[PDB]
Amino acid sequence: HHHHHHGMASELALMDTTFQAAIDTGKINGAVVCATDAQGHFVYNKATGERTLLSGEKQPQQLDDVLYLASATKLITTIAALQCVEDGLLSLDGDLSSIAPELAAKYVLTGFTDDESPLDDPPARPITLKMLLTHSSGTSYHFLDPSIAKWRAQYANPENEKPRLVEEMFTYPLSFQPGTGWMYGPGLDWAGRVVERVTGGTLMEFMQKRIFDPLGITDSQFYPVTREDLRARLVDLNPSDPGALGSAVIGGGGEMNLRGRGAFGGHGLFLTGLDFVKILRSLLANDGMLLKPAAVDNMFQQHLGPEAAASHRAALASPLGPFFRVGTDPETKVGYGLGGLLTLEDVDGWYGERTLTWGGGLTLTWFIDRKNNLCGVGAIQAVLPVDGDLMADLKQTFRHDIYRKYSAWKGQQ
Repeated sequence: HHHHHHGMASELALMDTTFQAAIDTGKINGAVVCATDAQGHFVYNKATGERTLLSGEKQPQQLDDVLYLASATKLITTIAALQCVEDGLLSLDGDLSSIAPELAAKYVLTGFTDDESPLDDPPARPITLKMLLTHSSGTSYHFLDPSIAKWRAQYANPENEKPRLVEEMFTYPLSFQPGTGWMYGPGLDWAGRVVERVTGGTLMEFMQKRIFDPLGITDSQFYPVTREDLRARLVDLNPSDPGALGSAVIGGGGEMNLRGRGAFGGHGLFLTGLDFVKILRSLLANDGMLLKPAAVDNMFQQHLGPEAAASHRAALASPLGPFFRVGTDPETKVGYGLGGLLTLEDVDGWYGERTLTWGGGLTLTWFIDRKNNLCGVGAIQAVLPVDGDLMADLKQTFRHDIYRKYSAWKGQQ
């Protein structure tokens, strides 16, 4: 709830020392860190701490433990969407009304009566794939726009507790006119549905052939993880999370996963840290394993138009700015690319200009720094209750100490 952009995590903290202290404090159980340059010259992979099985037996944390990505799924969904643009099944600016009529049918909630009933406005334009990937569609998580939260409570969910698909779950109005604003929301759950529809298969099938197979990734699954071989390595299948919901990653407040069915491109993927960094690296290298190099290039551009960008930058200064800033400085010029936050200026001895970065829940964070030839992912395996402020510091420790280790390694050849 506070900006942890600069302080002792930024300037002093070392992962080895800080994580280990967090373990013995009993506030985390371990961590998985994976970083690499484009060629695999510099490579840092460290699993620290312990995991607990459902039986209660303990094991040392390990680099191939299966982790809950939570919102780090959004990057992988973004790729699958861009892979459909390559094939010409979609386009970034086309009208999606045909494929996803539910989004065309959405009105823009403008406010409420004193009768407490919604005032709406029809969409000035169709909602596009690009607006889905840049959180400028107008679709917001209800916990980030009170209006949508109010509307969602009034039109109470009848408690017909049946697992719902993406379209059956994010039924709310838009928070602003398509293209004209920015707010974090289910834009990539919608995108993953669009992928399923235009391709005529499940999201997991598509991702498995177009992302995981090219990279040699076999140990992936969306929630719920039914493969017994993966469940044996699931970090979050343990006595504190006997349902493997990802409670420790999302922290308090509830779970993205609980009452859905089908894949959720916004938050649903499980994956090892080792396999996730392969994806980060294929994009750092721009090696044409997932996309053609121009398409990857297009991911590292500011994609919010003037109206959206001001809304983004206003949101970054809102009381929820800390969440949206991913550790960057409140004075660092940023935009939004296809896949995460985009640094627009350079930061000396940290993120290069046009670094893409996002995270998962409160405990996972990733970056791609093409200018400085570094990418990485750090995933804290917390213990409940998850301490949000401490997690920000632990993530900061990763985000800077990995650059520190990079500089040291470069001064050694």
